[PDB]
Formats: sequence, structure tokens, C-alpha cells
Amino acid sequence: SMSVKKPKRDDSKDLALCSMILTEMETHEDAWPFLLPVNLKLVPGYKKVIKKPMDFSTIREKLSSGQYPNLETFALDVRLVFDNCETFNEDDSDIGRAGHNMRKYFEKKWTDTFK
Repeated sequence: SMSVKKPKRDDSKDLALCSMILTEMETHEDAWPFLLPVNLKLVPGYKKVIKKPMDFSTIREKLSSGQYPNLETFALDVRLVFDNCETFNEDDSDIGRAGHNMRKYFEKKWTDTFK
């Protein structure tokens, strides 16, 4: 509350660490569905069904240009990429499997880096 602060967690390496995690996701072999925005002219249903499209390149731009206020807002966008995938793709599809694999990969790196 006013003049009463919890001890200061060092957040000064978070930008760099999130960049590193993002790099590891960009270079995973199953990142291909997620590297670029879905082409909303060429994929029927995508625009209407997926209210908040997200992809790795868009996340990379936001990170590089100070559009994440903190590491939680970063993790929200990465989870959004995998939540969207689950919404639009059957679990038993190559894309659907890719998404489950990537989410598992992300969450481990996130826990190990910050928890």
C-alpha cells in the first residue's frame, strides 16, 4: 500500500531472457505453423473465429519495440498463439500436435528461467 512496498525483484534481465526463449521457440522444428501471421484472405473462418490472432514474428516485433510492459504480458501473447491453435485445429492433426508440443516446450523454459 502507500509507502509500504514488497522487496524489489530484479527484473533487469527479463527482456534478454524473453528474447532468448523466443529464439529457442522460433528455431524449434515444429514452430512452422506459428512463425508468421495466418493469411486471413486465404484461410476460411480464421478472421471470424479467432478474435485475437498472434504469431512468433508479431511477438518478436512487440518485444523489440517496447510494447511488453512486463514478462507476464509477454507470456500471455505466447500462450495466445497456442490457445488459438487449439481453437482452430484438431488435436490429431499435424498443426494441432505442433501446438501441444510447443506449449509444453515453452512452459518448461518459462519455469526453469523464472520460477
